[PDB]
Amino acid sequence: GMTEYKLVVVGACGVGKSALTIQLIQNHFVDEYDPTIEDSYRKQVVIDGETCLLDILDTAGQEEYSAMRDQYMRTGEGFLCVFAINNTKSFEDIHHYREQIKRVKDSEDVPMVLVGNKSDLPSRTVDTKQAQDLARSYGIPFIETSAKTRQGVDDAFYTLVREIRKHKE
Ligand SMILES: *CCC(=O)N1C[C@H](C)N(c2nc(OC[C@@]34CCCN3C[C@H](F)C4)nc3c(F)c(-c4ccc(F)c5sc(N)c(C#N)c45)c(C(F)(F)F)cc23)C[C@H]1C
Ligand SMILES: Nc1nc2c(ncn2[C@@H]2O[C@H](COP(=O)(O)OP(=O)(O)NP(=O)(O)O)[C@@H](O)[C@H]2O)c(=O)[nH]1
Ligand SMILES: [Mg+2]
Repeated sequence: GMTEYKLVVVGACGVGKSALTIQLIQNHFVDEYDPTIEDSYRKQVVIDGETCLLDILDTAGQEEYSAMRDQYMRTGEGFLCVFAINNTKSFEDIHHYREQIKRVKDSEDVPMVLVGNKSDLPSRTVDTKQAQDLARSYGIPFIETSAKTRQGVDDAFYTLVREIRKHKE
């Protein structure tokens, strides 16, 4: 029946992986409180007229390169690669996350979206243009989000579903 899309949210500590997921799942953002675990969350959404189910893994915990961890990530059909626009190191780590995705999926062509989060903040250190140019050289979409104001959140996840759909055809 209803198509399920397995999405994986990856990126450095503190960029807003959990805050983005919770906005989508529970429509809220509390400045003071944040998830502390890795977990996956299911939500039925309508995207371009298609009722579907998103199964979203919000990654956390420890970096680890075991066969078990690799195989878990390999079930992801699409990946949000998140950095924070006020955190240059988190932007510099994006190439590494992409490379691990391509390694476990064993493919040059994995549905992926680059997400620049915390667009509400004024202390910007990553120009929008530099992130656009990076996404263009990878050949993937780039979306600026604010998990605090919810700006661009649906766009990020829905765009990733659209990349998965193109891949399955
Ligand atoms: C904030 C929570 C936290 O402490 N985490 C640990 C680290 C930050 N996580 C994480 N880190 C990296 O790289 C970190 C770093 C710095 C030390 C050396 N190392 C390499 C670069 F220098 C950057 N990489 C992560 C991942 F690659 C992945 C991951 C993503 C996709 C994928 F297919 C696979 S397969 C596989 N095994 C791993 C791993 N590990 C990945 C992940 C993720 F959680 F699995 F997605 C985390 C990485 C983030 C969090 C957990
Ligand atoms: N202003 C602002 N703050 C944000 C935004 N998204 C997340 N934050 C803040 O940034 C911090 C980290 O958020 P969180 O969602 O825990 O990030 P994470 O990537 O899941 N961290 P971890 O990797 O440790 O699980 C929190 O204080 C959160 O309130 C955003 O769009 N705007
Ligand atoms: Mg988190």
